[PDB]
Amino acid sequence: GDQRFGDLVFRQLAPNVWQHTSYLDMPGFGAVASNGLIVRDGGRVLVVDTAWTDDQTAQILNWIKQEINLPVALAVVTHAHQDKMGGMDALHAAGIATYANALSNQLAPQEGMVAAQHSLTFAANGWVEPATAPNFGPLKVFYPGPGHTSDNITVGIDGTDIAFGGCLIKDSKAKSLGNLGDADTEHYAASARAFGAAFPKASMIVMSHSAPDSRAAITHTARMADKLR
Ligand SMILES: [O-]
Ligand SMILES: [Zn+2]
Ligand SMILES: [Zn+2]
Repeated sequence: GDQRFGDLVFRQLAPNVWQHTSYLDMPGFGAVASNGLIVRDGGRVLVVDTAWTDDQTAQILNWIKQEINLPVALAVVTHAHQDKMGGMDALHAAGIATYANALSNQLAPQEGMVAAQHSLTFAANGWVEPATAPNFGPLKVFYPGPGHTSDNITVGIDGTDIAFGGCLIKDSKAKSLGNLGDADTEHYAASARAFGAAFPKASMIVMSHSAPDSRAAITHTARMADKLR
């Protein structure tokens, strides 16, 4: 069951995997939820995405201290929007090593974000170049192509049935793709399908702006994105 912890919500998804949820009251758009992940890998914790703010991200770290009580070895953030990178300073203040797509780090300042410390680069086929993601343990990072943004990346969790689509994927009941302000409308559908093809065994799809769903999230997202072309 959901655990309310201050203004955030935490939900266990699998034995070593939790979803974090934070909210930003965006005037004209309501209070928008954003989800990321927390993964225990043996004696350390790995984080996918910040919360919207530094204060909220510090609260994620407080929850981790309370409920897991192991060091956070690293965080990876999945593009240069506030829901994913807004809390970078809190991660740095805590001494956590941070990683993002090279392109996300390049875009960060202009998007009003602080860059991660380290840049991921990607092979032509989309898989992260392993030397740029040292000590990622079960996190398998994949660049599916431009979609929600040019820089969006995705993360599978080895040893689980879970893959994280970030803001690229919406659930199977969604009426729209959400914020397309920085989207690549021509390539979105193919990128959504490439995410699915990269993690073919994942039966639980986690995403930023919907609750976890089946792979119907991927097919429905791609089918909606077909209409953008
Ligand atoms: O976003
Ligand atoms: Zn975004
Ligand atoms: Zn988002």
